[PDB]
Amino acid sequence: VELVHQLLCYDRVFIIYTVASNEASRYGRFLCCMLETVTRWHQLDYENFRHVVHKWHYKLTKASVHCLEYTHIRNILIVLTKILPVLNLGQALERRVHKICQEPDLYALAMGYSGQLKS
Repeated sequence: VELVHQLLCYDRVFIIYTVASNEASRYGRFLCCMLETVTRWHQLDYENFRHVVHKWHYKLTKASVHCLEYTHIRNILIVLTKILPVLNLGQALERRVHKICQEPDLYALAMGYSGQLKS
């Protein structure tokens, strides 16, 4: 569908309340990660890079708001973000790992966060 369209809808998709509603949610998150990787691989270039950085910042803020609430969807989104996708991102990952260690399923989410931080 994105290839047929080839605009602003791929950036308009990048989603807190959209991801707020498990396994099919993980499939949709993997589809969103594949679409984001396809959009990233393929002053307009500087504005597109700034929009990609703003999308990453908004995704990090949405992940922080979902971790503040909601756990398994955040873990599936973390797995998809480790699949597809840095100093502020590293600080957000450290804060998420500290919140995961402050919390079972939280242990599996912390193991996935440690495996993502190892990359």
